[PDB]
Amino acid sequence: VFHKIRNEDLIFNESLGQGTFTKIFKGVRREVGDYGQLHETEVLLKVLDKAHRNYSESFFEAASMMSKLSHKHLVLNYGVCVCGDENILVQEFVKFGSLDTYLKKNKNCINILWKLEVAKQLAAAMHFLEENTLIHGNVCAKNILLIREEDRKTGNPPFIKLSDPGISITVLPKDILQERIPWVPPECIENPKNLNLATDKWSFGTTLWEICSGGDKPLSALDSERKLQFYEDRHQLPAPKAAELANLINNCMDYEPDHRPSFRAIIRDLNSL
Ligand SMILES: O=C1CC(c2ccccc2)=Nc2c(-c3ccccc3)c(C(F)(F)F)nn21
Repeated sequence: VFHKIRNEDLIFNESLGQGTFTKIFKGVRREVGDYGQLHETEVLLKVLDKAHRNYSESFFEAASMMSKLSHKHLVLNYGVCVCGDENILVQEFVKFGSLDTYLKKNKNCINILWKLEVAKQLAAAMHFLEENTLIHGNVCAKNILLIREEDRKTGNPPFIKLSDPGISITVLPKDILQERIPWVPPECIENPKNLNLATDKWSFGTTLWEICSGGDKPLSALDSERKLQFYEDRHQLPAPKAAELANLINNCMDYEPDHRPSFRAIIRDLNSL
């Protein structure tokens, strides 16, 4: 599928952070757009670490999956650039960046109706993926991007998009999956081949907890061994102090995967608030 983009049409600018075996940059893509018009377009650039180029297949598959669907709550993929040892994904630049950092910076002016709207949008995206039997596999607030802020004065809601999952937990080292507790569900800790649609219901619950906790990271105080034992003892997350969504979080984070609710049922629960 992927449009091949020339290295010379890509400029790398500021470093924005990192993902698993990747570095993330803002950049600019020079392109011919619709009517033959030349454009300099802001792009989000993800670079697979040279030392991990043996994961390149899973790195690109994560984006290819998303790019074969179109949906207003999914980030657009523009193409790839493979410059010898560099494996580069080129994607839409989303103005206000990651939800997790946005929640922390603005936690004092984000109320329950803003959280509810964002949860509803995320659920709409996940229902779309579920209807298409497409597993995401890394739903978390870091991977949700805010394209538009709420505008009180015009009643405009915030608007979010979900980015691609990155390299799959089916191929990642077990130590990384343990650090990713409690977004990674207990059955995938047992066996990463247990990755299924029910995975995304668990992770959606962890992500709602983030949205409700002002950007805190659940269980961050626990090292990997205690995270593993958290699953062994079958604990649940503490209610967010803003507890309106606590019941939904706990229903999604069901240790029995087959009992986790459909995204249709999840949306019905959200709309009754
Ligand atoms: O489009 C954007 C825009 C963006 C951004 C960052 C800082 C200020 C304004 C926007 N930050 C990101 C990330 C990102 C995620 C985790 C750590 C660092 C950056 C992603 C990604 F695709 F990687 F999810 N897209 N994105």
